[PDB]
Amino acid sequence: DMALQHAVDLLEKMLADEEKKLTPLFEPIKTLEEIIQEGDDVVGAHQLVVTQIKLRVQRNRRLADEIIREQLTDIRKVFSDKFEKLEQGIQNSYLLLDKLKTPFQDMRCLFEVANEQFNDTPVPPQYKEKFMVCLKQIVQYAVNSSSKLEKFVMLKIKTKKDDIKDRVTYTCMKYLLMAMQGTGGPKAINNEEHAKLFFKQLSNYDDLTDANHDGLELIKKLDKEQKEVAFHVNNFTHLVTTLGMALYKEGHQKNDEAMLGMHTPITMLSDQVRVLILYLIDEIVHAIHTNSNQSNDELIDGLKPKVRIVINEFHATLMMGIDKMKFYSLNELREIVNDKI
Amino acid sequence: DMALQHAVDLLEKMLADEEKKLTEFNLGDPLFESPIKTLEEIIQEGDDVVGAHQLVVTQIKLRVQRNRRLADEIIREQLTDIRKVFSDKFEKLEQGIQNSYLLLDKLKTPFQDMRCLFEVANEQFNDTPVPPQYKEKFMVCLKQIVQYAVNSSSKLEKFVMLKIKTKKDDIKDRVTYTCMKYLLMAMQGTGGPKAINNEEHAKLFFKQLSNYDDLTDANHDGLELIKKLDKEQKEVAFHVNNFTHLVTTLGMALYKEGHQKNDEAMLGMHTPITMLSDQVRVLILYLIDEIVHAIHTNSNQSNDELIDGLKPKVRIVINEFHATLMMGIDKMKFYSLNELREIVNDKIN
Repeated sequence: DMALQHAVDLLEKMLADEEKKLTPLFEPIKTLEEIIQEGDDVVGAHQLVVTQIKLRVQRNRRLADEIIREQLTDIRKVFSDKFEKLEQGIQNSYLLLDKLKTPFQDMRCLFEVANEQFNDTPVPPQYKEKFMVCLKQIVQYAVNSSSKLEKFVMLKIKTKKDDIKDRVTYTCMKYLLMAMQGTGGPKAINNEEHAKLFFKQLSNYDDLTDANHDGLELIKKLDKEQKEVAFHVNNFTHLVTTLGMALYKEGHQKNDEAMLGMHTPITMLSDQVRVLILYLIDEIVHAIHTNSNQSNDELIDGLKPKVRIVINEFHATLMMGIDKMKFYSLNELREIVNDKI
Repeated sequence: DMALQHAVDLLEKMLADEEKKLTEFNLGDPLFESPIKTLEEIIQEGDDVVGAHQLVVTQIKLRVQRNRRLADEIIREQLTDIRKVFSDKFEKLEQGIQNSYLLLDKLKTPFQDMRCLFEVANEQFNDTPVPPQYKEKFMVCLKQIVQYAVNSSSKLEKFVMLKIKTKKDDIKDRVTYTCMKYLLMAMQGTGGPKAINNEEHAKLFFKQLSNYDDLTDANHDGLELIKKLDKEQKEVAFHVNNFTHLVTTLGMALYKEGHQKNDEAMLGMHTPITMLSDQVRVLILYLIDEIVHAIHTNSNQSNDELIDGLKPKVRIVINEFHATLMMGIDKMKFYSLNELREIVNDKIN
């Protein structure tokens, strides 16, 4: 199914986890100046402001909720899009990697390399036919002897497919977390604590006129807190979209990061293929002249061990997977085959 | 001085290593290098077949040597293209790191000498409602207990200043690395294989000159090889630009990766800093609350007795802030006043 599914799940879970963390039987907020005028008498003014305070803390709490809810949804949309986009890149890299393996599928690139190399190898026309016959069969052998290599390539391909799924899910989850800790806000609220503190010592005033002065001041800050809301949500709508842009960029290139990681094995092997051909043609041409005695079938059966040694050496070289490209010269291959027979 | 200097070093180093791989005798080489004619001109001069054979045989033997020389020279234009692209992209990334250094330093200034405790205290004092008879006692105990809390917090301040330097270093390492990763890519992409097609062909042609029954046949092959040596050579400028593209593509890909390992460290900073500056605020509110509770629970105790009473609690709170802060950058939470109260009563047993 979906490659990044683990991330889409965690996204839906963590949004679920936050959404429930969020929270009229009988018979109204008043502006500050509406509070003062109805407040003719100190006791009336006082009863008025104690409820207005207690009311505004309730509004301020529910409004805190209404911004988290809009944050939780903004996050779903931003993180889903980048999730969906990162998904296509992965799916696409899957195809690109597979497209990369086909030359070495049944090692058929050998026939093509052999083909192109034959035409440009000069051999005197009298001997050209023996040459063709021996080359076909020895290349054909090399094909059949080359599964150790082919499977190497397919696995280095499967590994890179997976290395992408893992690494992108990881960066997916990471930017999710980042976005998630930044949701909602702090636990201890200033005003709610000023309010709590007001009410804790409301009986220690002596002059109710003083309490009324404080309660009004607390009300003004409960109002300043509330219109300061539009500031707080867009400061976040921003933060989430940059985390979104940052999610994509890291993910979209952890992706291309495995594809650029594929270059040296493929190109190093495909050169090793070419050099093998150049070796065989050389050893075949050499054999036609250093020995007029042998039948061609004897030649072919004779190279078979030499072919196995190089292939087995190519496979050995790749398992080291030296981060630096190693290239073979015709003669390096020629001295490496002479020693291990 | 320069932040990415190690990368600028390695670039300066790797270009020289390749230039010297051209200066040094590449094994099977001429001890001495000691006049070239096109295919249509070579056959024309032939007149005599035996003369004609000596000419094309000498021409291939020469052209392969020209190709060796053209090979060394394409690397040289590539080496400069790499210096041009990468030294430039390096300095742009450097300009980028230096800007984030500034951003990160501006972030430390609130917690410098923990001056933010005084600022929050200022603003929280101004907004705490207190009955006027207690307003001076409150003020007095608040003034001193905040001043104590500042003095007791070098524990946080040095740490905070540390995590910030770490981010400065983290940025340098991650970008230095990204510079080096892309350096190698361009560095491996130079030149080509050890085994050259035409070069190996000439060798095979020459290895078989003694078996060419008819020299019109030897000449026909030798001429074909001449063609291949010329095809390789006419495609030379085409493949050097095939690199100039490849390298400028590597340049943009270098910039983008570096610039975002950078932007990423700055976003790794955004919330944690706000969470500490939050702990600062809560600590203030906690003290204010504790002072107010204390003012009403005991009328006998002096101001100094009250303040001295709070001193241990402030230490407990800061030390709890610091403990959490060492836990890790993303494990930072938000504190509530009551959480602080249970973190303090339990730890007096």
